[PDB]
Amino acid sequence: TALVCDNGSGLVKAGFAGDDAPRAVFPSIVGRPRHQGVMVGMGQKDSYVGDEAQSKRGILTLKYPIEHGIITNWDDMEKIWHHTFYNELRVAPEEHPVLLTEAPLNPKANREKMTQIMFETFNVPAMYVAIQAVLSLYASGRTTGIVLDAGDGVTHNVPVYEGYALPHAIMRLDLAGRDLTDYLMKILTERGYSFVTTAEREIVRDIKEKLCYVALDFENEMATAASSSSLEKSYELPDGQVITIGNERFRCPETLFQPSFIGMESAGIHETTYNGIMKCDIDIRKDLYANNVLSGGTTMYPGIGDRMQKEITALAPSTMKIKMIAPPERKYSVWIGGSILASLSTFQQMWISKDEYEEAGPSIVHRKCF
Amino acid sequence: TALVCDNGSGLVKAGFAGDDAPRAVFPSIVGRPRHQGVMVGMGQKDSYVGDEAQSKRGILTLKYPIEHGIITNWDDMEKIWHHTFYNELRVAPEEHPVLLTEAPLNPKANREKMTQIMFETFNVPAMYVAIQAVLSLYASGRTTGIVLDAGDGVTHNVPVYEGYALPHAIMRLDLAGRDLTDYLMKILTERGYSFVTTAEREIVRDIKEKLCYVALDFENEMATAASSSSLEKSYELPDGQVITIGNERFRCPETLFQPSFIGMESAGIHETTYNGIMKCDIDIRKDLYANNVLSGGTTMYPGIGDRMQKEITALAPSTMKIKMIAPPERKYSVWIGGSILASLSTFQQMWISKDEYEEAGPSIVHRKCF
Amino acid sequence: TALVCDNGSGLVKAGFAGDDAPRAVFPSIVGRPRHQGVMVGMGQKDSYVGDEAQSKRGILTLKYPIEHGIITNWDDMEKIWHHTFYNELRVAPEEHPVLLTEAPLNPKANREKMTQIMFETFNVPAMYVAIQAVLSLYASGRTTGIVLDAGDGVTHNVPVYEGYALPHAIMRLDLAGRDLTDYLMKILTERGYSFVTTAEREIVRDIKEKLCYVALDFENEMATAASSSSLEKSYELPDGQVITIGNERFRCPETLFQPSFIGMESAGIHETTYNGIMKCDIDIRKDLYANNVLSGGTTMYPGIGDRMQKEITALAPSTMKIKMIAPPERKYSVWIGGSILASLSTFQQMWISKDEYEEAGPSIVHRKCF
Amino acid sequence: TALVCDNGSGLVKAGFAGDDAPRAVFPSIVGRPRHQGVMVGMGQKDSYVGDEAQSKRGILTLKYPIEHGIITNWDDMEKIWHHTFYNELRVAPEEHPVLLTEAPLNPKANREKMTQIMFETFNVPAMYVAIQAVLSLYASGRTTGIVLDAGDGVTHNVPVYEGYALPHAIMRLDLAGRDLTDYLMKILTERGYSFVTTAEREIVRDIKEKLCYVALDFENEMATAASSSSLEKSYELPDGQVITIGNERFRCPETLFQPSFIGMESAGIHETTYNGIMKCDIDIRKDLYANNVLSGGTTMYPGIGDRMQKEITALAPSTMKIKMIAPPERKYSVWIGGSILASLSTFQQMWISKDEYEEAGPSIVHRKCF
Amino acid sequence: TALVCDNGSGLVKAGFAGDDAPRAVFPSIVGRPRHQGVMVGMGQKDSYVGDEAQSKRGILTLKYPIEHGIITNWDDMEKIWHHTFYNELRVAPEEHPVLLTEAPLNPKANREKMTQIMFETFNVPAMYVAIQAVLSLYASGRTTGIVLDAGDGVTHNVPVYEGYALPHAIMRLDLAGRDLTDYLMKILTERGYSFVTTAEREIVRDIKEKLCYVALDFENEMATAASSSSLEKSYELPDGQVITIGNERFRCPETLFQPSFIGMESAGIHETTYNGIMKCDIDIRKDLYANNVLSGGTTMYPGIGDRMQKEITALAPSTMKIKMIAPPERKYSVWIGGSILASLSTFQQMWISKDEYEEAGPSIVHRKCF
Ligand SMILES: Nc1ncnc2c1ncn2[C@@H]1O[C@H](COP(=O)(O)OP(=O)(O)O)[C@@H](O)[C@H]1O
Ligand SMILES: Nc1ncnc2c1ncn2[C@@H]1O[C@H](COP(=O)(O)OP(=O)(O)O)[C@@H](O)[C@H]1O
Ligand SMILES: Nc1ncnc2c1ncn2[C@@H]1O[C@H](COP(=O)(O)OP(=O)(O)O)[C@@H](O)[C@H]1O
Ligand SMILES: Nc1ncnc2c1ncn2[C@@H]1O[C@H](COP(=O)(O)OP(=O)(O)O)[C@@H](O)[C@H]1O
Ligand SMILES: Nc1ncnc2c1ncn2[C@@H]1O[C@H](COP(=O)(O)OP(=O)(O)O)[C@@H](O)[C@H]1O
Repeated sequence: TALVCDNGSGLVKAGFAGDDAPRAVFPSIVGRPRHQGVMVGMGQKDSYVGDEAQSKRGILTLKYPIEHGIITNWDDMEKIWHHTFYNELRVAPEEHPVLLTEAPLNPKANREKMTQIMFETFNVPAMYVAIQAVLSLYASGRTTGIVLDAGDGVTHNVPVYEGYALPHAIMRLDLAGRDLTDYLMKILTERGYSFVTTAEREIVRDIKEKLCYVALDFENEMATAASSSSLEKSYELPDGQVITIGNERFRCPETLFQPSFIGMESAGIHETTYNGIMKCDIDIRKDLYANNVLSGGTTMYPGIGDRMQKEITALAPSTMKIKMIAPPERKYSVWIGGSILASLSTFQQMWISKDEYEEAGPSIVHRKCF
Repeated sequence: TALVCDNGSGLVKAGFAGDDAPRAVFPSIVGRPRHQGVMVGMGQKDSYVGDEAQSKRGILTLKYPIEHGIITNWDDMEKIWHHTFYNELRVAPEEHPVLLTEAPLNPKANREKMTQIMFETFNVPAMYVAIQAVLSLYASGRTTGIVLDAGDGVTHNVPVYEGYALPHAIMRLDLAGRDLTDYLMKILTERGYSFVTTAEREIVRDIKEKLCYVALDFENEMATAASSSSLEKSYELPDGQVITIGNERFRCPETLFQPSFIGMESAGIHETTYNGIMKCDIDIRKDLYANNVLSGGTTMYPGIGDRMQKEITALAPSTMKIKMIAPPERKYSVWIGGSILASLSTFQQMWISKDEYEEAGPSIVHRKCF
Repeated sequence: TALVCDNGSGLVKAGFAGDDAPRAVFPSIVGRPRHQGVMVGMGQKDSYVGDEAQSKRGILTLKYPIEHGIITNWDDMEKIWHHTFYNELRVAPEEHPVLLTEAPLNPKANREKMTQIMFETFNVPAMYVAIQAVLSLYASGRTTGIVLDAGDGVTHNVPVYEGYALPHAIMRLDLAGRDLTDYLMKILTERGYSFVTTAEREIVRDIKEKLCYVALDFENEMATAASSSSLEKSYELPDGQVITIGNERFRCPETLFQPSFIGMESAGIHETTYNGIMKCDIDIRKDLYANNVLSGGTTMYPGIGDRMQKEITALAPSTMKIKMIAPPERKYSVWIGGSILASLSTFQQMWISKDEYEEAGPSIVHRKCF
Repeated sequence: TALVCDNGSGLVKAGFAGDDAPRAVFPSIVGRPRHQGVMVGMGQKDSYVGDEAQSKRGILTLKYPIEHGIITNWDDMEKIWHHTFYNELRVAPEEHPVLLTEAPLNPKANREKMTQIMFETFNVPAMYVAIQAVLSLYASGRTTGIVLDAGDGVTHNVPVYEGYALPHAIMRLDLAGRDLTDYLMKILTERGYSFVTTAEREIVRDIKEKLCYVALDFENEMATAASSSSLEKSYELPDGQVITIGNERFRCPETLFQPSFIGMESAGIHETTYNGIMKCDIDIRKDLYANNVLSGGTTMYPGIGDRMQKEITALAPSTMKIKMIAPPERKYSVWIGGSILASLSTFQQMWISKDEYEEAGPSIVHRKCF
Repeated sequence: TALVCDNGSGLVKAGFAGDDAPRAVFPSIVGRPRHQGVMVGMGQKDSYVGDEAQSKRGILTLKYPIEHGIITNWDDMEKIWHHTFYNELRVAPEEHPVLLTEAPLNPKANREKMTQIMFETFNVPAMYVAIQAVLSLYASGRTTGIVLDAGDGVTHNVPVYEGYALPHAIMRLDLAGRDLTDYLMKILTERGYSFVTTAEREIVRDIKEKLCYVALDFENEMATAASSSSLEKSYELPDGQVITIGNERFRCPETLFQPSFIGMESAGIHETTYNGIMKCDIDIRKDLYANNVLSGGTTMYPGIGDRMQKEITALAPSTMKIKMIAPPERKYSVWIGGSILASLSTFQQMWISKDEYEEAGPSIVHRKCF
């Protein structure tokens, strides 16, 4: 069988070919002990990875090896891959071909080094590099549609029509769930709650995950929040302290719609999708208007679909029918398509093998993968 | 039975001998993918033809194998014939005679290679090539008249009398529906609408089909258009943008009457018809004055008959009676006449059979066809 | 005297009649503050225009009011004109005639509104709208030639012969320096350099102007660039980081020769030039084959003339003599030739006066200018 | 001295009396610009005539003032005479007698208005119009012969014996070099080269002048041209494109001998000559059989004399001696012969002087000339 | 006139507008008796404040109501403002507008309650709250630069450029002089010097003020301290005991560069500044590299400027010209900028009026202040 290992910015999701649920979903963390070990009989390990690092975070310093989808340090990243293959899959890569995902429009050295690490360090029999939006489109059981995929680090619109993607219409924006978490950290100081280290960064991430939702409108929702207490909710910290939050419940995800909140110049995801489809040819825009496919955890907020449909309808011409595909299982959808892709017979000749590698050099991946 | 398959410049119209309507009418286009395919499956083809190519046209490049009645790309034309016989009519030509149509004054290699392809690639038992406008007149049940046939690529006047075609009088002008469409594409930029590549050319062709007409008097029509908005009309694109066109409706067809709009020196359709008549002998001119038979979709613009009647009447002698035959089904006359002409018993000896072809080479069609 | 003011897509170039070089050459930018001001002073303005906008770009959003030769933002364009007249040239327009240039086949409402603003907001004594390529041909001191004028937004070919333009042979393509800049941004992410903001677009534009060149051949040059680092050059960002670029030096302008790179379908500028020369009557092609006139900033790449001469010669017949006119000062050509228009006496009857405007409405610009 | 100004259908040949060559030999065309002029600083004229119009033809529409030996555009013809006198011969008209030429059986108003505008617009002291073929005979230095003269617009046979021309046997046919060129244009489309404008008509005339000849036997030459490529020849357009033409080299001339090619009911020029002899009395026929003299550029085709030998010999009685008189300079005959006649003393009693015109009106040329 | 009142974490500085030396500067201390008072007299007061409390610290317990810039105990700090208004400045609140300062990213209730108390308990005519870093930059007489302001409780980097702040680039750390003095306690225990109660906190603060300096590089300085007796210095305690300190001279402020010394995870102030500018736009970073402004008492150490510059040159790229602006009077820099703002004419329109408060509640001071 085959392995699908989505190395997202925040969460690594891994599984075998054909399965409907991932055998692995864990944060992409490398943790190192920031204080001095004093217990010899118990001892310590130089670095902790995955959920193991995620439980004892009170002592560790946490590093994301993936930042905005670009691999920044390869050492901790290969440690994360070693975890995935050995500890959690308990599998030997040498007898299983590996499928990897990646955000569109990324530096070539990135995929270069992933190929080199897979084939030399891990010696995979074959390996492929694919685009996350295409895999999400596969997961939707469709062939025509525009994928708006926003993970932890990257958001991107990729429109595909009758299976032909349009690279000139691909739009990429480096503003995603991690930057939302950072904005939540910056704004939670408004009510006197201070979080400065990565460990409490994870608390703020959990807060955004459990409490935040996307309002249908901004200004009237601001008025309602400033006029009543019905919108304030309470959350219990790991120490037992209780924090009540109000408008910042929805001001965090709305950064996806007004990047100006975090000082970015580009427009929101609605406007980015609109431009990414306007760059498309006339005859297909219709089919794209009714096939807005969403993927990644950043679009799991309650009511995001209704807000974004309202926005597009406002910018769209009145006659058109805008229909948004928001599957309940979309935060695994990018992974899910990989499971289908690895199970497709007509893809079995698309793997990049060791044989072609050793003759074509590392630059092979760019004349066999889009 | 027999097959009648008008390979017009823009639309292929095909059917069986004897019917009152062609079984399949579809645009003569060949589309090839212009982008890179990312969905791996079993539905993508190297090239798409016919209406199926017309529907996905946003993502294909469209080539017309027929230009000004001259067949330019033989491979694609062969593909279009394969589509017509095997998919639309679902017939095996090897057991059916075929009637083909051709514009007058054409390169001899064109019909020689048509004959070669029919006799070798498709193994047609016998095939005839007929002048299109002669067939259109046979449709109207006459033996006398001047046929002014304007298809998509070529316009031509042939005056005939008692079944005797007069070779010294045929007038051929390479100014027809495609050039009108291109002129509309050039002049639509006046109102800010841009249509640059092959996909939207079909859209402009559709606007020309649904909204254009020929003015009775051009200058007063400009006065009306620049004085009020009663002639401005709105059309919706596939993407919902609503375009308003004013004079643009009638400036496109008048290119048939003032070729100088597109830079052509040859005179208009009316004067071309008048010259095609005045090149004839005198004692028959009268019968041609009252039997102006029009055909081809380029002649379905509302008011073409009345305007061209005014023009010829102006050029004609005063005591002469000018009458024009404008069948509501004229854009199919070229086909329907063939359905008649292929059914006449007096034809059954006019077919060019295989046996004579194998002994006379490609040159036989020159000494057995007008 | 008379004022000539080329409103190019990227750079506005202005001066008085007779001078051999534009007095004011500055980019066409309106910049607005994207951040909230905290130092309460008297120097902060709602919008900055020209070089003063260029310098402060790190804190402003830059908009071009001109896109692809069609003006989309009217008010900021009025502001840019306010800069040109009052600050750069320091001139009162009320008593100097103004010469304005425009790309061919532009929406008629565009020059309609330019004329309206000139005759109402600035009340110019008179103004003429000339076609840019004609003025550039003036600069060459000729009367016959095919001008390929490519600025920041528009690439257009005009053939003229003994000074008569052939309107049916005009060719226009909305792909120019701006689109090359955008492509350069899209492909600089290949090496890990990310440029997303409007100010950073300007930096990529400077990169393009400094380190890009046109390759004589493309495949062999790719082989060379992938074989050695001799083509890789270094450049410093305004913040001092050093970037090394290899093949991306010559992949950026090759879009002018393979628009399929950027997703457009229309052919490259060499094939567009060939089609433009082909649409003309036969007896003149020879003269145009040896009078290929280049203008605009888009054609200052080293070696563009040699490559495009190679291309035309490959398409052109063997006997024909291909000669290219690439003056060193061609960037200002459209300007300097206009200076001749204003200084040539037999033209002071071609101005559109206020007096005839007040009676003929804003439509007068149409029947006195090509 | 006197002026000989042969106003042929296509080529005007003018000069002084007594010279052996015409000083001015230029095409009789008027060209008008068919496009809009944009070069304000170049010396455009309303119309170009003569070789200057010949050069700029690629941008001009060409009108021939003379069709079939009859001036249809009189204003253009006065323009052509103005160029002849003031620009080519650079001679003051009022102080020089002028000798004009005319084909027989030409409508009387033609010569009437010729004389009128010579005596009123140009104030010529005296002129003379003569039958062109009579002057052609005078060139040959004979008093006997049947002159066949075929110019650009008219072919005609006149028999003259001892200086007595016999009007009742004079034959005229309106089939000449112009219709030859038109038929050449019609038949060049068989190989796929299309010439439609007046400019390309001139190119086709040049191909006619360079590559056509008269075949001794038609069907033998058809067999030779259909069996081998020995007869094909290649010609180069002003653009550098190359045509290859085979049998069309000898089909274009022979419509002289088989007018049914272009649909004329009249017999060939050989049969017309034989009829012109046969309508003559018996006693003189022999002298005309051996004295068939040719003139006019339409008779410059190689092999015309031998072919006329063969055909007339086939028609004429066997015991009669037949002889072609084809001087190498016969295409100047109509001019040079006049130079002799205008210098003969016996002429200066036969000029139509101004004085007798002022009393006899335009009709004087009728009773003082043949 | 207007009052400028900086409530720093450790030192309160209050004065009038326009002055150059603070009329009042004193520790923000509230002291309460900790023992039983046995003498019956008129001098024993419930609670002591400011300098006079700093004198009686022996029998007092001291409380800072400002901890990390956020106000905790409102009653004692209200007493503090009362003492500043009445005993220090000897003025009445009701007839003098007041300007207050606040660290960036500070909770909502802090400044709402500050404005509340000012406008109701003290009845100030008008109040304003501004950002300390901005006023410190005002002190430098500049309009562009990144301020690093480190007081007793809060350090923060705020980059601004031509009066426009970049809120996404503001960096705040709760590590300042108070934490430094606590660290100095924690490390003085090695040499047997013990300081536990709040009274000796002032002693150790005086020690830190009088003795510590920033080493150019930490490690060679540590080797020097462990190798020789050149550096240790003697301080005279209030009780007469003398202490000699060595490496603890430069270990105390090194915490600002390596917060891991006090268990914090964040990077040092050098890396904090470099990141804070890296968040800003590219086109501006160079300007900020030359305009590093240090302010507050925490950057008064000898040698801090050289070490900070050295570190930044290590992190910053090579060519950059890095300049640190360290005015000798920076301890009051944050104050004096207010003395400008309160006196600046353009600012007299920015105050929050009592009239506007009585309608908008506490929420007014937020939509008109940054
Ligand atoms: N219910 C939720 N609401 C809001 N955000 C969520 C939710 N679940 C996950 N996320 C965010 O989505 C981000 C991306 O996770 P995922 O969708 O797996 O893509 P990837 O891990 O590839 O970036 C996570 O960083 C997380 O913060
Ligand atoms: N209703 C209409 N009005 C105007 N033009 C039409 C109409 N219908 C068809 N046409 C044009 O006529 C052209 C030629 O079609 P047709 O008459 O069938 O001749 P052909 O044999 O070239 O297909 C088409 O390209 C189409 O653009
Ligand atoms: N030296 C150069 N090399 C390459 N490109 C250049 C150079 N100078 C200018 N350009 C490009 O040419 C574009 C247009 O230049 P210009 O001729 O001023 O056109 P416009 O008339 O639109 O102002 C600019 O956007 C710039 O990117
Ligand atoms: N060498 C030649 N071969 C074939 N045709 C010729 C040649 N020279 C001239 N002609 C044709 O003869 C025509 C008539 O020329 P010419 O004999 O001078 O009579 P005209 O007096 O009508 O000009 C010209 O139009 C030209 O096309
Ligand atoms: N010469 C000095 N050297 C080192 N630290 C100092 C010096 N002077 C003052 N400090 C420290 O600076 C801190 C902040 O004082 P100040 O600059 O007034 O800011 P604020 O009072 O606004 O917090 C004080 O707690 C003090 O410990």
